[PDB]
Formats: sequence, C-alpha cells, structure tokens
Amino acid sequence: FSQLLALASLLGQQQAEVQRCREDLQKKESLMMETIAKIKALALEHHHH
Amino acid sequence: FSQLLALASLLGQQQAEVQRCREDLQKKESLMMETIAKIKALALEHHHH
Amino acid sequence: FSQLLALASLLGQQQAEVQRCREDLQKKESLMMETIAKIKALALEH
Amino acid sequence: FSQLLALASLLGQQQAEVQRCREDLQKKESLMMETIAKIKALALEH
Repeated sequence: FSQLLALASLLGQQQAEVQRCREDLQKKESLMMETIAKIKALALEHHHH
Repeated sequence: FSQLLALASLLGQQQAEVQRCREDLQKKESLMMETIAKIKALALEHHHH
Repeated sequence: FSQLLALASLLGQQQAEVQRCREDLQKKESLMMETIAKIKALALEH
Repeated sequence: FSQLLALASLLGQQQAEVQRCREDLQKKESLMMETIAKIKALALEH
C-alpha cells in the first residue's frame, strides 16, 4: 500500500532492534559495576586487615 | 591511613557519579523511544485513515 | 590479592564487551533516525 | 501531520540530550578506570 506502511514498518522493526541492544547493554553495564563494587570492597577489607 | 583508602574512597565516589549519570541517561533514552513510538503510531493511524 | 587482580582482568573484558555493544547500539540508532527522516520528509509534503 | 512534525523536532532535541549525556558518561567511566588502574598497580606489588 502506501509508502508510510513501508517506513513505519521498517521503523517498528528498527526500534525493536534498538530496544533489543539497549537491554542487552544495560545487562552488560550492570555486571560491570558489580565487578567494580567487588574490587572496591576488597581494597577496603584489605586496608582494614 | 593507607593509600588503598584514598583510591578505594575515590573509586567509590567516582562509581557513585558513573551510576548517577547512567540512571539519568536511561531516563533520557526511555523518553526518546516513547517519542519514536508515538511517531510510528501516527504514521500507522494515518495510512489507515 | 589473588582475587582483586582476577576481577581486574575480568573487568577489562566486560568493559570491552560493553564498549563493543555501545558501538553497535549507535549504528542501530543511526539507522532508525534515517527512517524517521524519510518519514519526516514525507510529512512535510502535506 | 501537525503532531508528527512536532514530535520530529522534539525527537531531535532528546537525541542530542542523550548524545550529550552519553558523552559525559564516557568521560566519567574513563576516570573511574584510571583509579582502578592505580588500585591494580598497587595490588601487583604484593
């Protein structure tokens, strides 16, 4: 049908993949901080002996 | 006291600001998609007349 | 200090994985905006 | 098409705001890693 359909369908398909990578990223970023938090806790538990 | 304290305190202070910007960002990104979703819904509601 | 040096090596790999996925997300957002430009250009002719 | 062109202009501003905040987050992560390097270097001497 209209050219709108094609674009709006492409847009909906591309936003699905943007939101897909954005949640996978937020998972990878969350694990990064968890490791950073363990590092900081270890240097604290070490200075405190 | 030890140099660990200074670094581990700096680290904890810098991770606080990293996690601060990361949540503000996730708020700005979430609003972006909401606008994109409204755009796509409008081109669909238009082709469908 | 066995554990800290190990988490340091793991942290490097995750940061790279994050930087990689951050790069891909940029390319996908850029593709999405181009479709929105083609939508905007269409809406300007009405 | 009154509304769509308006959301298009708003979308541009938000994307810039997002790109700006994305840039700042990178500078802060880079500062955080440098402190972790100074921690790693210390842990290597033990």
